[PDB]
Amino acid sequence: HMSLTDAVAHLSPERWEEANRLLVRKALAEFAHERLFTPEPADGQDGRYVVRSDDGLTSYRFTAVRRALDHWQVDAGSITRTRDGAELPLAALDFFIELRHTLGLSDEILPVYLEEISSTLSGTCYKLTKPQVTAAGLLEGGFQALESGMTEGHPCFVANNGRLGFGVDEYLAYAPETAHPVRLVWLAAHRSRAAFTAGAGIDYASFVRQELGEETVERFDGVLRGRGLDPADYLLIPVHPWQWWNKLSVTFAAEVARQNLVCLGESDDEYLAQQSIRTFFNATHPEKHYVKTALSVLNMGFMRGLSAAYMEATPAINDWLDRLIDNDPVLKSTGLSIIRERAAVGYRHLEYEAATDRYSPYRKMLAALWRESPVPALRDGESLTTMAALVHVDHEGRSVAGELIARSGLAPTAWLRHYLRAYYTPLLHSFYAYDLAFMPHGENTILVLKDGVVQRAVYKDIAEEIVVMDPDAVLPPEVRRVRAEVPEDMKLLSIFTDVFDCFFRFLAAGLATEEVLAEDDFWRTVAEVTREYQEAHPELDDRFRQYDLFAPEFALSCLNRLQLRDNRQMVDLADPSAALQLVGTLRNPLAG
Amino acid sequence: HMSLTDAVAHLSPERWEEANRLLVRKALAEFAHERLFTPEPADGQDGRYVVRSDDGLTSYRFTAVRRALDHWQVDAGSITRTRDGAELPLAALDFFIELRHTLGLSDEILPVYLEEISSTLSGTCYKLTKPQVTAAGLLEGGFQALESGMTEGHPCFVANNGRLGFGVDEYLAYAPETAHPVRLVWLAAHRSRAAFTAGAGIDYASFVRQELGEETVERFDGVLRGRGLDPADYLLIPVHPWQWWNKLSVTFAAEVARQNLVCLGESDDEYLAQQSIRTFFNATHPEKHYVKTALSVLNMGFMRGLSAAYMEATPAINDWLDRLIDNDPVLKSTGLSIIRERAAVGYRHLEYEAATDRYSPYRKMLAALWRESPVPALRDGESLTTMAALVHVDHEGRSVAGELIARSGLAPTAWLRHYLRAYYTPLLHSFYAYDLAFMPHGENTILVLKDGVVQRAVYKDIAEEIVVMDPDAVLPPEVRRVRAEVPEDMKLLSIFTDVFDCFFRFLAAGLATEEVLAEDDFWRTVAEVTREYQEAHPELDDRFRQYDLFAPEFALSCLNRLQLRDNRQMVDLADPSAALQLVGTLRNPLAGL
Ligand SMILES: Nc1ncnc2c1ncn2[C@@H]1O[C@H](COP(=O)(O)OP(=O)(O)OP(=O)(O)O)[C@@H](O)[C@H]1O
Ligand SMILES: Nc1ncnc2c1ncn2[C@@H]1O[C@H](COP(=O)(O)OP(=O)(O)OP(=O)(O)O)[C@@H](O)[C@H]1O
Ligand SMILES: [Mg+2]
Ligand SMILES: [Mg+2]
Ligand SMILES: [Mg+2]
Ligand SMILES: [Mg+2]
Repeated sequence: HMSLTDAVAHLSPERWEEANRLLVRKALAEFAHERLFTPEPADGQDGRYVVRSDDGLTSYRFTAVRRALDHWQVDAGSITRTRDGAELPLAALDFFIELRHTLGLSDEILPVYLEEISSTLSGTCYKLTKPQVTAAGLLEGGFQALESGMTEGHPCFVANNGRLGFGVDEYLAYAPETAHPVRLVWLAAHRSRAAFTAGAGIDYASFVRQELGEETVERFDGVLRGRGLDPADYLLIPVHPWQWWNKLSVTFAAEVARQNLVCLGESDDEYLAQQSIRTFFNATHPEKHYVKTALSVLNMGFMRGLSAAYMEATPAINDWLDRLIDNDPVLKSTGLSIIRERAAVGYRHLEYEAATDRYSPYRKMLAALWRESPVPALRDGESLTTMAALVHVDHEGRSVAGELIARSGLAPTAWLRHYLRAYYTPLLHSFYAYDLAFMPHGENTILVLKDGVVQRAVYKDIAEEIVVMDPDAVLPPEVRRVRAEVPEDMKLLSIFTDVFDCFFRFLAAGLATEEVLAEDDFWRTVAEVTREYQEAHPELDDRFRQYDLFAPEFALSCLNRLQLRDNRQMVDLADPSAALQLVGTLRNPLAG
Repeated sequence: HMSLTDAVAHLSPERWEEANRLLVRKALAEFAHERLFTPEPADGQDGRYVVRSDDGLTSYRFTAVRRALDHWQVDAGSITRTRDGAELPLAALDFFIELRHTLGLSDEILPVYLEEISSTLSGTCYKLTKPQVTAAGLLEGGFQALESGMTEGHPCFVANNGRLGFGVDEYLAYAPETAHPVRLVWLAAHRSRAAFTAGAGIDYASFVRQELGEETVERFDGVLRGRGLDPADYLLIPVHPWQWWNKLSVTFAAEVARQNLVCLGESDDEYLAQQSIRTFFNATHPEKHYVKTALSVLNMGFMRGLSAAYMEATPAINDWLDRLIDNDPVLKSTGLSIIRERAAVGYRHLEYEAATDRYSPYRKMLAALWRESPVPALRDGESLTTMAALVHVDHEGRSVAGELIARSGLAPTAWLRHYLRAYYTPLLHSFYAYDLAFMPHGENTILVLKDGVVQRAVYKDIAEEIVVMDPDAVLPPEVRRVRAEVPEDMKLLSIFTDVFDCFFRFLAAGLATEEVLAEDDFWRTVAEVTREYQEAHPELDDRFRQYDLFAPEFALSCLNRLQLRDNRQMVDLADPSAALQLVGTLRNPLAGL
């Protein structure tokens, strides 16, 4: 009963009530932003709104402050729910069922979507169990206290933390917000099925020696020899323990039995799950590589396995981009860097390949890559934070961005100006000069701080995410795969959607509500940095006109709509712009 | 490394080779029986045949003895696989991929089906790790040594032991063939959502006191009071641990958090999973009830959850059948009994009900029932065995049926006659006198043995399985749902398929290959017992002519074809006859005899 009751102790009536209030608040706000419903001003009161269930008989009433880019800052405490003239408790599950038709939830998707909602609420309950920490307290804790202290997740997606596949015990062991140390499972994979791809400067033997140590390498060698096997025929693959215990040991039982796969045991180092869940920071040795693992759990619109076939191209692309950054003085002056995916390993399951198509999750169950740590490059007085921290608000209403602005002693617009030159200017130059787009959200960006000021930004998650939006661009063989055909009037969405509407809308609204920086000042600083860039590069004036960042309007691209339409595979990934749902337009805050 | 490497130690190259040979043997045999392919005689040798892949380029060659009911006794040692003029190793996964179109495996189902094959093979490797035990050794061990010592599973279905949802550690903890003790998880379920239904003579308070004991009852009471709750508002529901840790604490987290469900902790008694996986025998107190739990894993064509809505009528239906058995002298003279489903509890998840349709697995995640133990009724010198043991063959080639025949000192036909009067005669009478059909396979039947002789049969798995094949039958209200509309020329399949073609085919073939009893003698004995029943009841002659058990032929109803067509829900269950795949006819072994 003790471990049994402890595992569910975070699930209490009061925490569940709070979690539901918060999640329904987010659902009202973001589903309004995407025009799934239009909140109508309420019968008495001004600034109070009502949204009704599908059949009209249930009313959700609330107050909200409206801000730029159609942002609805819904007040959590103001939300009421009424049916038949009686107040009802707030329950996100009932919410989605009552609105199943308005929100476009098919009968096939709704039950699974409700599981993701339930897990997101359970995660909020666990996070409410943790010690309260201020923004300053997080900064004092450091890089991983910030990483595991984030509570919101992706700011747009309501059903963003499902992690479907975790039992509650596995949730407690593996969720990044629990910050429990994890030991990776190491497998020996026969070279008839497994391939190791080394980035520029990497050598397999020395790479493995540096990552594991001579003693552990010798122990693994001895396991293989104890089985009568030649270690030279095998490669090392680290795996998430969930994947081993629940998928590889069962789904790949034939590979284990025939000794195509050999379980070597656990790593000596202790690892911490990052916000992506499936990527691990090495806590014992922060200078060692991240390990990104295949995890066949559902989270935020995709199964989180990792494609064995694509590992073959991954290090080279990083090398290519790394050279591009290094040879461009505009990018060099911004201090931009990437933490490269340096090495990758993939296992090709021949029978499942014969049994499936190219995009199956069965081809994504066993692969791993290693990513450079950002810690070694730190200079004196510098510290690291995930960019998501900028829009994390603590129990007192203080955000990390606000705490940093205060601690720095600079004017808010000046602090913002440094942040924008580190993070946003490189995106402008990549787009205009190279047709290059990232996916630069809060989880894919790390900020280097000194004296409370953003010194420079580090990008990650590269080979899977970058796009060169020119099908006929001249590119080296191993990089030519990132080219894509994106319609002309959608290319600048890489800035409009991914930067403005999916991150800056939240940061500007937060800093305004926090009474640190007014909306007009935020967006004026953004416009100033944009023109500061463009006026410095008249050789691109034509492209500046072709892709006008100062147009009066741009398309509203809805993110939740993607997940509500297809829970398991939000976008094709072979044609990712085909699933986008642009619903009208937003007024560009840069129009002035 | 220690627990990691131990958990997969049963997965070795030699055990995997043996498992793949055995499973491909079964696939050739049963897919031939169901006419998915027709083995072509290989020129030159009398009993050698060849089966080819979809593209014709891979050949599986084997010897087989052909037996009644189109039974193919494929010899495991003879199987070879050749492609492009080269011999290849035997691999069940490759077999199904090579034959995906011949077998009707869609692109959606094939990968999941391969997972079921892989887990079946892994279970065989584990079973190969266990101490070798003879048929006599199993009989010496007793009821649960036999229950967990069964190795085949269902004799028709090739992908019969998937248990999809178990990780390898959960396999080791929960699979019936590992026989590791299990402690059930007890939940308190609020009476606004959970309902307890008792059979006649059952009382909730005394029922729980007898099953748990006053100490545990009060401990659970104190858990509820410690949270400020009134125990009178709650009911107890036992749950499979896998179900709690993987489904109820996550999928029903809203119910746990709001205290509609309260985790009370583990039971004191230790339980053993039975062949059905989700039903548990109480090892600490064998006289106490079985607990059948909801288990949302896929096995042999169905998710194994338990419907909350059906619980309310389950005890009453059992009571009804019990009285029927009790008032009929023909059934009484056979010694037939059922172990009743005596109590049941169901949890109605209102949000998931609103979000799904009546067939959803989401409505089958939280329910339980309690089934009488057969141990108390045992008399002096009597022992118990699953009927599945009769077709279990040990490492020396002796079946448990052969061991019992030898130990009894009876001639094989005389032994068989006692077994048939206990097991088969009640099925004849249920059909002809009541339009009643069971699902009487090896796992749903327990045999009572004395002096190596079958004294009587115990039927289980009742309310969800019985069918009254008469839509206008006069029945008490709470029982009327067991009525069904079955096409006329399919009603007698309840004997032809479920008894003859799905169990006696294997028993007869096995006792013949074992050189205990010739096929003709087996089937002649079955014919004799059939006439022994029918001649004793001339008032039913019309029905005997209407449903002729001596007809020259009857339909071949294919079992694997169902699972190959629909991995997750082999049959509708609102209309179970519509999914059946009849492919030609079989020669009735009783036609001559
Ligand atoms: N604030 C955040 N913004 C964006 N994604 C987030 C955030 N917090 C958590 N995530 C998680 O990160 C994942 C999506 O990000 P993405 O595809 O970029 O990561 P990945 O490829 O899985 O991992 P990595 O970034 O280590 O390569 C989802 O699992 C999502 O829920
Ligand atoms: N020899 C066997 N014959 C039939 N089924 C078997 C056998 N061995 C194991 N089984 C398993 O029993 C299960 C299906 O049987 P059925 O639906 O009759 O039982 P249940 O309702 O799950 O459990 P219970 O019999 O306890 O009520 C499957 O999981 C099947 O694979
Ligand atoms: Mg990422
Ligand atoms: Mg990614
Ligand atoms: Mg059964
Ligand atoms: Mg059943």
